[PDB]
Amino acid sequence: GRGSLKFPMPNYQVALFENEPAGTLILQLHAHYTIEGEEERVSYYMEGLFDERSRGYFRIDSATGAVSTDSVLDRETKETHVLRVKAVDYSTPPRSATTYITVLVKDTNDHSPVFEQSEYRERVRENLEVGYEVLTIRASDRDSPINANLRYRVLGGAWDVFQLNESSGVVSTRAVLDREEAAEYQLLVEANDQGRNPGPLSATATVYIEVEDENDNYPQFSEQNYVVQVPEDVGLNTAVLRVQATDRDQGQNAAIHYSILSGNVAGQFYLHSLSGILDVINPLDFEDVQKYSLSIKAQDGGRPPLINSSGVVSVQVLDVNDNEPIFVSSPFQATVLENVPLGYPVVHIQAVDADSGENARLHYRLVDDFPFQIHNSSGWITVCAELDREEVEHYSFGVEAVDHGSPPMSSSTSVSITVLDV
Ligand SMILES: [Ca+2]
Ligand SMILES: [Ca+2]
Ligand SMILES: [Ca+2]
Ligand SMILES: [Ca+2]
Ligand SMILES: [Ca+2]
Ligand SMILES: [Ca+2]
Ligand SMILES: [Ca+2]
Ligand SMILES: [Ca+2]
Ligand code: NA
Repeated sequence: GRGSLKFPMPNYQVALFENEPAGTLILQLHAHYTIEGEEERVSYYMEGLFDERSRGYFRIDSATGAVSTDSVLDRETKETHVLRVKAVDYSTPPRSATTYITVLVKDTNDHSPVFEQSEYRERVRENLEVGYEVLTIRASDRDSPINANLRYRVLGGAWDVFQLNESSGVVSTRAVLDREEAAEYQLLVEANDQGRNPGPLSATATVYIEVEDENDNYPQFSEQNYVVQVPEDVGLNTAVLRVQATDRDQGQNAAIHYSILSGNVAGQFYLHSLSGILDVINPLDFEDVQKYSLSIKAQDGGRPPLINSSGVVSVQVLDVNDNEPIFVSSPFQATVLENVPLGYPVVHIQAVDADSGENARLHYRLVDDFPFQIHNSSGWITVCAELDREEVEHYSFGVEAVDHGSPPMSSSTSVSITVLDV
């Protein structure tokens, strides 16, 4: 051609996306002589205005002003390249037109949010007031602010239980907690870009909330009233019952120790404070006391320990043949007339067993032509065939009394009956 070789414009401000498949055309540049050339013979060329490696990411067609990516771009890597392109002429006074491209890469939500911590290992205490700030999640997206407008939702789990601020990302109790109800908690959160450019992006974290204990459950006694039965005859330091209670709480808040409040005056029972184990530790006697009932007290090991002093062990002693029958008056004296009729009461044999049941009930018997008989129950000795002094003046036999007892203890004594004149 002829005249000054130029470009329409000394400089251009194109702008493309972040990921744009290699070879993405950008600008068509055309040099133009002032006086239209018959034989315009024009080479284009290009460089990176600053650093050689920013050149390496574009190309031109030396032939036309074709300007395309030599590789997919990425904003986070470089947010702007700046290129300088020159046209060249084979004229004997060789001609150059000189121009500048400002490329500006745009974001494409290529990155997804990233949690500062892959999973959260956290812990709340129970009977803690509503809306208690438990914990706060953070994530981060290396993307333009519109592909990093983070919004945290509880994807699943406890959602009923705890609350998440969609923006703040702050876990908060939605009701008073209760460990005894609810040991541990699992909830799976989600951080979302609210991404625009291709769409949104997200990644999730598991948050493990462990509920921490508080002495809030009293220890309940296993049986309401623990009924129990001892032979008076029981051997010493012998076990009788294993009182037990349980505390729904955990750690030392469930640790229990037992102890007597009442009824074990005059020893005769010891409570092993950790066993819960009741041992007669001294002789029992049914004839002294037939029955205990002794209140028992179960205690936590908490900061404020709790207490259940509504413990009851109603004990019942059982009789044994330790006592032997024993008479009103061991010397038994009688004076029967001879003319008294048949089946006539002479004397009343009376004995007594301290023992209680059949260990008390007495069968009488006699220990020697004998003119007397004895009632086995009443202990009355009546007459049987008449007699006169001349053949028999005076009688001296015995009488023997017995328990209806397991080993039947018995005792006997003697009776005197002087027959008398009409
Ligand atoms: Ca991006
Ligand atoms: Ca993003
Ligand atoms: Ca509780
Ligand atoms: Ca508790
Ligand atoms: Ca407790
Ligand atoms: Ca006794
Ligand atoms: Ca007895
Ligand atoms: Ca007896
Ligand atoms: Na990218």
